[PDB]
Amino acid sequence: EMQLTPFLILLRKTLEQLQEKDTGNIFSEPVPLSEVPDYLDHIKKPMDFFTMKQNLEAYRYLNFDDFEEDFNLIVSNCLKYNAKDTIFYRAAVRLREQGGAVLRQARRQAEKM
Ligand SMILES: CCc1nnc2cc(C)c3ccc(OC)cc3n12
Repeated sequence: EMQLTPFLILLRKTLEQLQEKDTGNIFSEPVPLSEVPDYLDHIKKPMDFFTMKQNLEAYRYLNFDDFEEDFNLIVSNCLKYNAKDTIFYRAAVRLREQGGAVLRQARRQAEKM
């Protein structure tokens, strides 16, 4: 029950804030299927920040949950595919942790709309 333009402005800002937490840029683009030939074997829906940006601008995120769901996919896919003693796994835990406050604050603002 809100206006489209301010909401998308809020999602854009939120997405940039989330991306800022990924300092190694390991989640910026789709996992390279050419480099990881077995990836799709147990990852049913790959996700990444570039794809999220495309979805946002394609008006595919019209509520906060659908945005947050794809962010959570970035994290959960990474935890699933990689062993716990890897940099990738711990980077996903860190993103989940730091992304948490970013999402909570952004949703607060959305609920004012
Ligand atoms: C989030 C990126 C990712 N998640 N799991 C893996 C596993 C692998 C193997 C992987 C390899 C290269 C790479 O460049 C971004 C990302 C990779 N990766």
